[PDB]
Amino acid sequence: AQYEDGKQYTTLEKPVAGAPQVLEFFSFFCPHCYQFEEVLHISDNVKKKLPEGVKMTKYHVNFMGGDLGKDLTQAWAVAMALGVEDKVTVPLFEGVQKTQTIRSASDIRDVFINAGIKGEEYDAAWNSFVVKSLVAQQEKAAADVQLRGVPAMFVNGKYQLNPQGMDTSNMDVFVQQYADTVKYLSEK
Repeated sequence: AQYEDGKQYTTLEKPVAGAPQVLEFFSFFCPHCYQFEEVLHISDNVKKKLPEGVKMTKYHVNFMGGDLGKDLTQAWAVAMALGVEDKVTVPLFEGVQKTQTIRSASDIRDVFINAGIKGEEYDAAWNSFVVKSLVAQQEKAAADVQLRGVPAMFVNGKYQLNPQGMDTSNMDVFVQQYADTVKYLSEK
């Protein structure tokens, strides 16, 4: 077949009931994630090919970068609660991997301030139970799939993308193969 289990994707032994349709995991410490966001724009090209009625979810993980890793998962909860993902993703990636100006929670906070979220608004979010539950959701979803590596994408809680088995000679071709694979899996 043209799409083979074990080739462009793998099947979960232990399928995850009720999971989001397209579920993506990343870390601001993760170098392929930087690439996926800044150079390849994976999330975006997947969206552009997904059917109608299919929502896309993206979660941060704790297992990279120790304490800062966890702060970042809480900051991403804040970003999701306020709907400001599109305004903080690039500066968080660049602050962590390019400029190395993010070394503490206060430095994470600065990124939001500079992006125009009000201090007051950020700190209230940071400390809110709605954000605590959003952190729990991120952790649970990673836990439900035994996640030890990022970037990762799961379709309908049963299929996991396998980019290792795709040509990387041309970046554009890679992205389309990736998005086309998500679409195929979505229709499965």
